[PDB]
Amino acid sequence: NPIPVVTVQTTPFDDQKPGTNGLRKKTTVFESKKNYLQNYIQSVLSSIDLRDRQGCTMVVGSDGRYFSRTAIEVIVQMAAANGIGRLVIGHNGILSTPAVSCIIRKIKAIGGIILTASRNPGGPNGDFGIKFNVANGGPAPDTVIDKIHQVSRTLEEYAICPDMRIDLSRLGRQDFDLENKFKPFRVEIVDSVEVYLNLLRGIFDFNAIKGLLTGPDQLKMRVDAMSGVMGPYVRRILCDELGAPANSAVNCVPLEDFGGHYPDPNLTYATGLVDAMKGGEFGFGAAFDADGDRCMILGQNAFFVNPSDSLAVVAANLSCIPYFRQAGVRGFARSMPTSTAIDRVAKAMKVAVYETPAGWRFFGNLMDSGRCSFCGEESFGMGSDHIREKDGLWTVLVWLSIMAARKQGVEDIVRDHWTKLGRNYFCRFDYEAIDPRAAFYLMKDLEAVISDKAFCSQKFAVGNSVYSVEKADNFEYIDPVDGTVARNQGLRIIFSESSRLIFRLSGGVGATIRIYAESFERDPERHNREPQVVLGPLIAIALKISDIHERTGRRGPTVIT
Ligand SMILES: [Ca+2]
Ligand code: NA
Repeated sequence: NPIPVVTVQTTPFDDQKPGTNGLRKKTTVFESKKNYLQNYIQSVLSSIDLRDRQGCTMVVGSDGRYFSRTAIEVIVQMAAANGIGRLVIGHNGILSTPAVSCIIRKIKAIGGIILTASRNPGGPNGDFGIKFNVANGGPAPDTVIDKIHQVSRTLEEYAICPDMRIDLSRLGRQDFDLENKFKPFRVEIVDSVEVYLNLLRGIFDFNAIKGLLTGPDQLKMRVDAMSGVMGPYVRRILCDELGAPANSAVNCVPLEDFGGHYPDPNLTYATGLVDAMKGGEFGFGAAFDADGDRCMILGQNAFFVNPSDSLAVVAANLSCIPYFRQAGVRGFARSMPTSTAIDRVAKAMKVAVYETPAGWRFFGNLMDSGRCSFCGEESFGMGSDHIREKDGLWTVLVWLSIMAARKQGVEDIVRDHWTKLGRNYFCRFDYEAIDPRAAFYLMKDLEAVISDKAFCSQKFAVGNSVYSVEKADNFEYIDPVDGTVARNQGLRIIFSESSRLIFRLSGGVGATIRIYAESFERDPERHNREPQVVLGPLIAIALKISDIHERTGRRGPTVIT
């Protein structure tokens, strides 16, 4: 009754370079470009050491987008033919990125494959992605990234078990006897929320949260899963377990196309939530991305909690959470483009702060060496060492726990925080799908100016606002664990007037330039100012000095947050 192992001849693709958040292509590429999915999967598998690959376990999940159930079928076939012993898969293929990280860590899997494009639309016309996480549970480190690219560039063949078929609909085991293999290749379809839920039980006070979402004084919340993966997570956790009304759950039926909407939590694409939070009926609002790792939070009347502020506010109030009461707090970390608001909190409560490059994987070594307990990014990301990924619902539960302890509302906390520590006005401009070449020459020409020998003695004037350059360079990071240096991680112009400008280049299939602007103000009276007025100038400096409009032929940013 054996299942044969078939080796297929193939020719390599040149574009299979995995980005900071996996390999993202239009669904057509994976679905029609022959041997494209197989080539990449085999590459991911070959990056695993040959010795360690035998009999090991991997976790597989998706956000439910179109082509996921087909990608998983190929994943189990190629996994079996490559010696993997067991695959843990989510019911119906549904497993959020935080849950995948939690499973990898619990059962001590060698890694996990996540089918998702995070903030990108899904469906036959939409996009598709493949993320690969390693043993510690976080995203693949740079070493693995290069290894995958190297293999993908030289792949001549791949192994697969085409005669293998799997049913995700019913939970349990599905043993397969492979040829020339004693132990049966196992496949475990597990509950999508159970293991992840039990992790949260040990972190938070579910009684405290349950009481806030219950009673005459109950909090009225609207949680928008955007028809992604987090639908069943909020329904089973927030509603069923924590007692929130059913109407609190919105767009919680995972759809292949996300109902035809973008799952990008922010003031631009989560308009469905902002409209309701503008009505004024709800005291708390939250939206998740497709895979459930990013999260936007809104107060009453659509009070926008800036993710950099969200990270600092939470840091300042971690005592409300049992997890950090017991284990304490060993350090904070933030990506470099994230505002220095957390730095304020840390210098106050005497805790270390690490300024890492953009990308959650750079948080792995800090947590694995006990140097960091809590971290986040301006990119709507936050998390702790309960796993090694950013966790959306963890952020909501964190905020609900701080609200039940403070006995206040969202805006009350944030403004109180501003009074005690000052406000870090912050915003980000995104220029998506711009010509990759122009984006490149824009960034090195700009670096050439930033790097000039006399640039630090330059002053920029917008009306009566003057910004004097203090230090500017191309960001560089030295890993404190292995001592490896990460370069070209974002240009920086630090002015000696409590302000920063950051320029970051990341990956039609074109480039994306993001411009971050930060300005700090001490006086609480000037904390009511409009961010557009505080940050308006800084951007004007950034636009003239970068000349991004003329260089890219764009008239405005694709997105503002
Ligand atoms: Ca994501
Ligand atoms: Na992502």
